Amino acid sequence: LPVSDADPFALDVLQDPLPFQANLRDAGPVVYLRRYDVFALGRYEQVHAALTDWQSFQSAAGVGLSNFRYETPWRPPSILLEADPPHHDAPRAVLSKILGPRALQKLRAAWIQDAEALVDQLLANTTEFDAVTDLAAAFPLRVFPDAVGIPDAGRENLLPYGDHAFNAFGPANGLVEKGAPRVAELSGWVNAQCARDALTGDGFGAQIWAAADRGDITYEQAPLVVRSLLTAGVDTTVNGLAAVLYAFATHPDQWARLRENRTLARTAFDEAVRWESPVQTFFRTATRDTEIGGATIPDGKKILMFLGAANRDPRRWENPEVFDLGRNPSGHVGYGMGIHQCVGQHVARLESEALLTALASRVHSLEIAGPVHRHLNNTLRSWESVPVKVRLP
Ligand code: HEM
Ligand SMILES: COc1ccc(C(=O)O)cc1
Repeated sequence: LPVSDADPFALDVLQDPLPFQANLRDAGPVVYLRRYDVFALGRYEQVHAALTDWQSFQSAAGVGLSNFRYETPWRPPSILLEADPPHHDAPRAVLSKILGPRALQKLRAAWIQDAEALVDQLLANTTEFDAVTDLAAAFPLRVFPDAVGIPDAGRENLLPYGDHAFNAFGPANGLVEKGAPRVAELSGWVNAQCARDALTGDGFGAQIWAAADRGDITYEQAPLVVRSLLTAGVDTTVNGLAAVLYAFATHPDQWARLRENRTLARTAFDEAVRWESPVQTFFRTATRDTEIGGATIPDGKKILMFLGAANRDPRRWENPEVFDLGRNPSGHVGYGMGIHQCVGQHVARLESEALLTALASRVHSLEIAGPVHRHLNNTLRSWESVPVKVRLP
């Protein structure tokens, strides 16, 4: 069995994980990380197998490093992300209906419009700006908390709350331990936005509580289902949006292709999600001795699935390092796969469709205007700054 002292949460790897990914894939289907006592998977075949096989690889012992068999969770674990069937089934089906295609139809014209207002206002002021702060961060914060229906107070908690959650899936290293004094306040705030009386009458929050009225979920589940939205719903889309913007800023032919066919927006965003893989890793825990990639994972031990690695595995993807909207990215594991696969993907895509359409409407060409800067995180590939210069027609 290949065994390694590689630390996937070291600051150098988080800054640039592409060499670790390629070594993981090259070493074997399964690599034992001695540092953490887990089994790493980097190739698509095994990452796909592990994601779908919920019977062998459970989530309820936690999908971070931390094993809830023994360790105290930093918060009450997610009743979606960290629940197996049957407990998973009810809250899943509620979000699945609420965030599904049909349901989102009603928000499309609003979100297109908000995107056009954000872009018009930005462009009236500057032709050069940061795509992170001015676009990728700014647009989800305009539309998404409003669609959930939380109030305006404490909205500055959304990004740190998400950040901390994604960090907290990794080891108790400095990125988690620096977050840990501010947890109580961060948690205090989020719980407070999940109550029925904190939410507007019509948003996703409202609809979650309406599902509880019908007995789809309990009144005890209702706030934690809202909480999933406020953990997973913001940071991921910001980083997905910074990735596709960075890609278009770096790929003038691909930008022209979008401008020729605006219906390419959905597939543009999915290709960014494959190529960037905003969520890089998750854990599962083996329920039995299970054989994957030629290796036996003992009952009770954790696997580490490298989504980013699988999404650039050349066994599944031709020339994987390339961002190409010509590629069919369908089958990427950037949203996961099987019963836990991202229930917010219709939201992500509509966001990208709105923003991309607004941008392409006004912007002849786009380039990188300055150094790019990452924001380090144990689990989430985060962008801090993407300076861009746009040329108006
Ligand atoms: C680009 C954006 C996004 C990425 C890259 C992403 C990624 C993921 C991945 C990889 C999973 C699978 C978890 C696992 O298998 O253990 C997932 C699940 C989930 N995502 Fe997303 N996500 C994104 C956007 C969103 C949005 C906008 C929401 C808001 C609705 C959301 C809510 C969730 C929830 C609740 C789950 C857990 C579902 C379950 O366990 O059944 N995500 N996401
Ligand atoms: C993909 O990341 C997440 C993170 C948190 C949750 C949750 O809190 O429900 C779901 C998905």
